[PDB]
Amino acid sequence: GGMEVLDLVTGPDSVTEIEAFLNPRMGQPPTPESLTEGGQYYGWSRGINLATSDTEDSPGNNTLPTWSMAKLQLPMLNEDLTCDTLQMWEAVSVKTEVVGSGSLLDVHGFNKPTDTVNTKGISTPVEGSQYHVFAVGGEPLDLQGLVTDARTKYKEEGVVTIKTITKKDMVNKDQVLNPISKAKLDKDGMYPVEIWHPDPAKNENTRYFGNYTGGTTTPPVLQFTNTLTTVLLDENGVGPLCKGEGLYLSCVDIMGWRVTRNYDVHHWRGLPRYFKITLRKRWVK
Amino acid sequence: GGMEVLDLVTGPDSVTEIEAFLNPRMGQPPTPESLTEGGQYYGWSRGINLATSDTEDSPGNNTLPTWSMAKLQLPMLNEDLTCDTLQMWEAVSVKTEVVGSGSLLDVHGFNKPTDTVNTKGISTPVEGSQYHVFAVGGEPLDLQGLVTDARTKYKEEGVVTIKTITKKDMVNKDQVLNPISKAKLDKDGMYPVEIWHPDPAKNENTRYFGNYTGGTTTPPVLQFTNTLTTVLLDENGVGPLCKGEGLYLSCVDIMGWRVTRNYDVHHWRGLPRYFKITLRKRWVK
Amino acid sequence: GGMEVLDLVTGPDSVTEIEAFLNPRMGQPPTPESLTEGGQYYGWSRGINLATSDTEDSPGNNTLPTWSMAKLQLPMLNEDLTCDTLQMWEAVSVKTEVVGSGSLLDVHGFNKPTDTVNTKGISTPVEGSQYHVFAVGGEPLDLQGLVTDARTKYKEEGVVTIKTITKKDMVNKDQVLNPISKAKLDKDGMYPVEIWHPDPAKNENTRYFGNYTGGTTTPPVLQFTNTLTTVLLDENGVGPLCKGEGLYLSCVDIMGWRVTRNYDVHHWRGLPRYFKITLRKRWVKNPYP
Amino acid sequence: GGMEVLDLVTGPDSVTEIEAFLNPRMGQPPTPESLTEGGQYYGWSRGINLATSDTEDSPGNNTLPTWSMAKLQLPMLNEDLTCDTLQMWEAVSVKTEVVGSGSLLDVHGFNKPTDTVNTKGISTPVEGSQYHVFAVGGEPLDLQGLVTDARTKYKEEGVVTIKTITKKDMVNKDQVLNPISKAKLDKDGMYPVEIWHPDPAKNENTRYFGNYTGGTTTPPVLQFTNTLTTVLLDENGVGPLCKGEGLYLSCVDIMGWRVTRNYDVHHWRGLPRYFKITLRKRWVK
Amino acid sequence: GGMEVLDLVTGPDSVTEIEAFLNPRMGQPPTPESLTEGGQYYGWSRGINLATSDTEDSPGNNTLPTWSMAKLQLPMLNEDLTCDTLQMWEAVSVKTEVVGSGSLLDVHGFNKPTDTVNTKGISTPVEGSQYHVFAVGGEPLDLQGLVTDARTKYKEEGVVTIKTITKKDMVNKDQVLNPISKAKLDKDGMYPVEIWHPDPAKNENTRYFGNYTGGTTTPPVLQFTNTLTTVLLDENGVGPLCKGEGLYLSCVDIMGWRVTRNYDVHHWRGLPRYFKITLRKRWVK
Ligand SMILES: CC(=O)N[C@@H]1[C@@H](O[C@@H]2O[C@H](CO)[C@H](O)[C@H](O[C@]3(C(=O)O)C[C@H](O)[C@@H](NC(C)=O)[C@H]([C@H](O)[C@H](O)CO)O3)[C@H]2O)[C@H](O)[C@@H](CO[C@]2(C(=O)O)C[C@H](O)[C@@H](NC(C)=O)[C@H]([C@H](O)[C@H](O)CO)O2)O[C@H]1O
Ligand SMILES: CC(=O)N[C@@H]1[C@@H](O[C@@H]2O[C@H](CO)[C@H](O)[C@H](O[C@]3(C(=O)O)C[C@H](O)[C@@H](NC(C)=O)[C@H]([C@H](O)[C@H](O)CO)O3)[C@H]2O)[C@H](O)[C@@H](CO[C@]2(C(=O)O)C[C@H](O)[C@@H](NC(C)=O)[C@H]([C@H](O)[C@H](O)CO)O2)O[C@H]1O
Ligand SMILES: CC(=O)N[C@@H]1[C@@H](O[C@@H]2O[C@H](CO)[C@H](O)[C@H](O[C@]3(C(=O)O)C[C@H](O)[C@@H](NC(C)=O)[C@H]([C@H](O)[C@H](O)CO)O3)[C@H]2O)[C@H](O)[C@@H](CO[C@]2(C(=O)O)C[C@H](O)[C@@H](NC(C)=O)[C@H]([C@H](O)[C@H](O)CO)O2)O[C@H]1O
Ligand SMILES: CC(=O)N[C@@H]1[C@@H](O[C@@H]2O[C@H](CO)[C@H](O)[C@H](O[C@]3(C(=O)O)C[C@H](O)[C@@H](NC(C)=O)[C@H]([C@H](O)[C@H](O)CO)O3)[C@H]2O)[C@H](O)[C@@H](CO[C@]2(C(=O)O)C[C@H](O)[C@@H](NC(C)=O)[C@H]([C@H](O)[C@H](O)CO)O2)O[C@H]1O
Ligand SMILES: CC(=O)N[C@@H]1[C@@H](O[C@@H]2O[C@H](CO)[C@H](O)[C@H](O[C@]3(C(=O)O)C[C@H](O)[C@@H](NC(C)=O)[C@H]([C@H](O)[C@H](O)CO)O3)[C@H]2O)[C@H](O)[C@@H](CO[C@]2(C(=O)O)C[C@H](O)[C@@H](NC(C)=O)[C@H]([C@H](O)[C@H](O)CO)O2)O[C@H]1O
Repeated sequence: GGMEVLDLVTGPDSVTEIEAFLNPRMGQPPTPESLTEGGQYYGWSRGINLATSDTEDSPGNNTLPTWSMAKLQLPMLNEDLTCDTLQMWEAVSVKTEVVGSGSLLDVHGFNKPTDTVNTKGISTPVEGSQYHVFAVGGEPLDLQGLVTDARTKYKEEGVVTIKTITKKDMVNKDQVLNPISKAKLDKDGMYPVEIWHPDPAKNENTRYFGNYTGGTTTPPVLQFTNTLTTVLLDENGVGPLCKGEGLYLSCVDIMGWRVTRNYDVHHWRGLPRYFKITLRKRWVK
Repeated sequence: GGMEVLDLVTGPDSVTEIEAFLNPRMGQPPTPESLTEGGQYYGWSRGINLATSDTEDSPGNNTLPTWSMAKLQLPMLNEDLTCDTLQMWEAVSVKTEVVGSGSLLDVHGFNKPTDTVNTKGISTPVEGSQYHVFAVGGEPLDLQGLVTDARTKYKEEGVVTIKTITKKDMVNKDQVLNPISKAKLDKDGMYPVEIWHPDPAKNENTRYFGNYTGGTTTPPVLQFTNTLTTVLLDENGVGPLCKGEGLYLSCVDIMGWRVTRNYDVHHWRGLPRYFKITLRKRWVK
Repeated sequence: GGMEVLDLVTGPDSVTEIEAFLNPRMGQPPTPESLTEGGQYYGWSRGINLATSDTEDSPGNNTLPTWSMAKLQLPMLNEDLTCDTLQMWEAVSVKTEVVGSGSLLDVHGFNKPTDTVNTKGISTPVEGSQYHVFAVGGEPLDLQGLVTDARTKYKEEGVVTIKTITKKDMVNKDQVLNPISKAKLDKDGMYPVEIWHPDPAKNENTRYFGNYTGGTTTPPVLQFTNTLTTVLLDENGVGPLCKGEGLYLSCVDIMGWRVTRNYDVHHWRGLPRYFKITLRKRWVKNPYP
Repeated sequence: GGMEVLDLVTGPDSVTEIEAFLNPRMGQPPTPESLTEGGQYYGWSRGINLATSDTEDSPGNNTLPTWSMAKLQLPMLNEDLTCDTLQMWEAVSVKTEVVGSGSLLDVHGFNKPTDTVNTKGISTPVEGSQYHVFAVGGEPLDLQGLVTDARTKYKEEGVVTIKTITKKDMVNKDQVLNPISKAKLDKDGMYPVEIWHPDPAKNENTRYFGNYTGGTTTPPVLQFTNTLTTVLLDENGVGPLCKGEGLYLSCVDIMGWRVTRNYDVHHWRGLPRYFKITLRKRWVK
Repeated sequence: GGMEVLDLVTGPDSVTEIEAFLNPRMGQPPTPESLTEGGQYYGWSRGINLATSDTEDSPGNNTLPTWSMAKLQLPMLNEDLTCDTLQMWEAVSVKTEVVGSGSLLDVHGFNKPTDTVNTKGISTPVEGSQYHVFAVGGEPLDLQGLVTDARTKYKEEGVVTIKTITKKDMVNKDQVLNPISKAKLDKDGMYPVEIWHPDPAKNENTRYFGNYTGGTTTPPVLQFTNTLTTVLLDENGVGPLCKGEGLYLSCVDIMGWRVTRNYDVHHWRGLPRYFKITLRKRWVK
């Protein structure tokens, strides 16, 4: 009925918790699992390939980090759907954490060494551009497309890009804000983060939080604790409401790149994110 | 009547919301739209040209980032204007956000490579000087001119500079604070940000927020969330009042520069800003 | 099993304070103590050894920093565990501090010099990647394994790795989150920090706080004061409970590396951490099986 | 007579506002105004000159940034001065802002270029050591002298140094805290900031706020908004009192240095600071 | 007697304020005062001398920064010493400030120049590792020894080191936390800061605040204002109590190093710290 938020439902089972972890989608898929057939790159992207000229930029799909997303089912609520007043799940808060930064302390590998003159020192740790965004909502995250170069030739299959949505080539307006270029995060590991951003004009039922730090050798920084709670309630004390009984989790956590000893080839590094959402039942008209 | 702030108007349609996005004005105009005739630079400036001597500094108009601005209409109020007490629109708060920082993760292009020796590594991402300013008011943003060099030879057409206002050449005082060098942000993409700054001596009906980070290769930093509200009310609980039912939005969001493989040519990069303003009617004398 | 938390116990000895310091476990064990037989590296790791190829990475055990931990005995409370209502120790807060950052001001040693042309300047101070984590709980810290490379050939004896737990080689999923790879921090100086991380899915009775800063030459940063208290109480005002009356302290505090004059060999530097835990007795409905 | 603070005066004209802007004093005076005779350096210092030996360091006065200051008249108060209870002006708060950071976005000049191999790239922007201090009080800001080198041969004319005050050469104690080396900020553009610092042992009637960031190429950082109020009231709710009915404003705002294409000559850059002070009348014994 | 904290004493002279400044102890003593015989280094350390081998590290005493400290007398209290309830001085808060950062703006000296090829640019300002610690208490600051190298050969006279206390050579445990290595800061300019740290296991009657930033060329950062009060009261509202009517002040403020033109010789630079402590009388059992 009319989306008028009423009281908080009380009684047995009116509150619940949902846990989930989303693994990064940096480029290399989970399979093959073989550590000699490509599996060794899981959690990373494959070697970043550069444009050959100002008009020929064709990045490989497996070199492009994409959004991670999961749709989780919540326990049922309404029997009589035609009642004037119904119940709905409401996301109150979430404890989220990026796991694994300690693994970046491995500086004993075969990356580009710190002393390139003599090929000594330590294996250079992951550094560079970082990007962390997470969202919790009752609908898929609304995306707004914006790219560095509208001339970039993305593969037509394997990834969802602006052309996939509009059925036409990107225009110059796509390098700034073009209202026509919109989509929804409805698939895991398919929407490149260099193209799709959270849409501030929509997302009425989703709360998203993002931050970016660029550069080429910028030190990665991360905090992690099980004592930090992120409030999802808006200024009116109402959190995201699940209209379809399915909760949406979205995220991307890029730590930077590792660099090889062969022509400075860069590989993106991503880390998994944990979510623990507290939900409660809400009376809605 | 007299400028005395009274009570908040109550009743149907006493509160409203206005949304809008302002695209950056880095130098290259929206047209030509062709990706081979200049449109590929939309969202960026054209290649920055340098002075030829200590007395010959003539920057091209399309290399100078300018302020973005928009004037939005508000629904009408006053039936009888000659009344002792009238209603005025008052800006309470704004949810603003710079969209597209994820696009800076595109490091597969044709920019100056990180490994110049072998022309390998990755396409160097946008880095350098950053500038973010946004304002909301009931009048155009009041500007105060101040430049690096009063001898700079800006074009007389295509841009609004100190000379445009005073009808005379800049004087040495224009390198510090000269009360004579003032203007108002009344046109989009015309007032250069290296010349025009928010005037703290005026702007009684505007709230502006700005920050600057300089340097040549400083890592760009940006946060974005749909949960942050910017309060526009002053110390007395009063926000900007629309004296003429036209809301003014002003902004500039420079992320740094990208560098080409041809003589380190720099191109400024800017991103669009979204605004969602909450307004309420106010009884005024 | 019905962990129902009730009132705070009042009266004589209802509140207590535990103190302890945990020394870093960077690689070189406390012994031999001799300053010419290896003891001179205590507080540091031994020289970090690098992989010989993309498929041959065998780090030495003494080059891998591991978690520090201690289990402290609390005064006994319940002689009989069959009582409907019992008392349990609850951790309220902790004053913790990493000690010794001032020692990093020693730049008169024999590390790689800042003027390499003349072998002059100062002895380069410790810089680079930093990692600081501490935890207090009523059970061992729950760990989730995740590594940079599942092909890394860790020694089988001397350290507890994913293989030690699963009895099988690591799989590609171990480079991301693989639920199967879990363990508990039950031994000091045995679990490598580049492998084991606090498990957010568990640790229901432990509070952990960690931060990481990477890079190769990043300046080390640290604050220390005896005026800062870390609250251990959760959103409901209930801190970690000790069901077995053994309190667990865990930590790792890496300041970065020092670099020698011989082929830029790096040595991890760690510093000791102090803990002062405030505890109180809590009445609880019998949670014992 | 006695400084016993009583009630706040109420009634017509019991509160007032004072606005003022202080231009920077980096070295080059406001005149000559000619852009070919030296006026082109206004807002900057002249080229920094280095010591010729460990015992011969004599900086030119026009290369040393000095404190900016102004004394402003407040409206009159007492008719009868021989009364037991009088009224004094009290500074409650101040809105202050450093104007012009946007001008630092001019990277198209003739400074040392970022690409020295080809003399290309961009004109290196201002970078380095930054110093920001402002004060508001009822008496001149009390100064404590402390220098890098007690052997520095500061000019005897045109500047106020420690020797000017003591009538004797500096001693080694002047490199640390020497209680004898004190002065008052009673003149604009005369007291070098590398010599004179706010005295924490005095200034009972002044509030000062300062910060320093060193380095040679450190990125300049600055925030500016018309929504930030600095409270001037002390722990007992009392702000600075004007006993002589003359308000003192002091400041210095160094953004760093620009470097020329000739032997890396450095020129300090300063920016003007705006002040809007709110004052109220106070009953005093 | 019984260390029970009761009410605050009221009446005439029940509250007092103590002021003092502590000069830095970087290595060079205050004497000789001569600016040619060594006094020119006052406020700095003498040139840092390096180890000659992995087993021969003998730093000169004048190259080691030590703790600054002062014991201040407070006004008398108790007449009848054998009373059940006595009065003790309690430190409530302290306004502390590091003075002189502006002196670091002197870049016109004879330090290693920024353009070493041509011996041009500016005299490199102080940079590098920074250490700031201050304490206020009713007893000497309790110290815990911890060094980088237990093999370091510190001079036996002129400095108080671990061996001074234990009468035996340092052991490997001294590189971590060895409970045996403890001392008290009872002398000014004698305890090296690279050896002695605040002891968290003691100092029940002292409040200490410290921070450290390492690196070789890290920009020095510092804030200073007379508006910041540091609370010395613990969680129970009780501040440090002066048991033997002697207040202790301790500190160290290292800003970094300046580098000479001769073999990159480094000299530590320290700055003085000001203290203004507010104390009140307390009734104690
Ligand atoms: C397996 C293989 O060789 N595939 C070819 C593609 O190359 C691979 O592309 C990947 C990204 O898509 C990675 O860059 C691969 O690099 C790594 C990797 O696997 O991650 C980097 C690792 O560090 C390295 N590991 C080690 C230990 O060294 C591995 C390792 O060497 C190999 O896995 C085993 O040998 O390699 C990289 O090998 C190649 O991209 C594609 C397609 O090539 C095209 C394209 O479509 O992009 C063909 C087009 O016709 C051409 N277009 C034009 C106009 O010329 C483009 C163009 O050159 C390119 O866009 C420029 O960048 O190339 O072919 C596969 O066969
Ligand atoms: C097309 C062309 O060459 N036009 C001339 C102008 O040059 C262009 O100026 C732009 C800014 O106004 C950009 O700098 C252009 O550079 C880019 C660009 O288009 O953005 C940089 C891109 O990275 C590059 N792209 C690629 C893929 O390489 C493109 C690309 O090369 C071209 O678009 C393809 O053709 O180029 C740049 O080309 C030039 O500025 C003007 C005016 O020149 C004058 C002036 O009036 O300023 C003439 C004066 O007589 C002279 N005065 C004196 C005293 O010497 C000044 C002086 O040299 C200058 O002020 C110093 O900077 O130059 O002429 C157009 O014809
Ligand atoms: C005592 C000795 O030489 N042991 C050999 C190992 O060397 C030692 O390894 C340590 C790490 O485990 C440190 O790197 C040692 O370096 C230091 C140190 O003691 O910490 C660095 C100090 O800075 C230095 N001090 C000074 C003042 O200079 C000291 C000092 O030189 C010595 O303490 C006294 O001389 O040295 C370092 O000495 C060495 O790592 C192993 C290697 O053996 C193997 C292996 O890893 O098992 C054998 C394998 O068969 C081989 N595998 C393959 C496929 O080749 C691997 C492979 O090379 C390796 O994985 C590559 O990294 O090496 O041998 C010990 O005998
Ligand atoms: C006109 C002239 O050359 N005068 C000499 C002085 O030089 C000027 O000093 C200024 C600072 O006081 C600036 O550094 C001037 O540099 C600039 C400038 O004007 O700002 C830098 C600009 O970037 C540059 N502009 C351009 C576009 O290039 C301009 C420009 O070149 C000129 O303005 C054009 O004319 O120049 C700089 O020219 C110089 O300072 C004095 C030094 O004299 C003494 C002194 O300190 O009084 C004499 C003493 O006896 C001597 N002591 C000893 C023991 O030798 C000291 C000592 O050498 C000095 O302290 C070492 O640093 O110098 O001489 C004038 O002739
Ligand atoms: C005057 C002189 O040469 N004295 C010798 C001592 O050298 C002095 O040591 C100081 C630190 O204790 C500084 O490093 C001195 O450097 C400066 C300074 O005075 O601060 C640096 C200044 O920048 C510079 N000023 C200028 C304008 O250039 C001044 C200036 O040059 C002079 O002041 C003017 O003459 O110099 C530095 O001069 C030296 O420390 C002592 C003792 O030497 C010993 C020791 O440590 O006891 C002797 C031992 O026998 C030896 N041990 C071994 C095993 O050989 C050690 C060993 O070499 C050392 O441990 C390695 O670091 O040295 O001798 C004086 O003669």
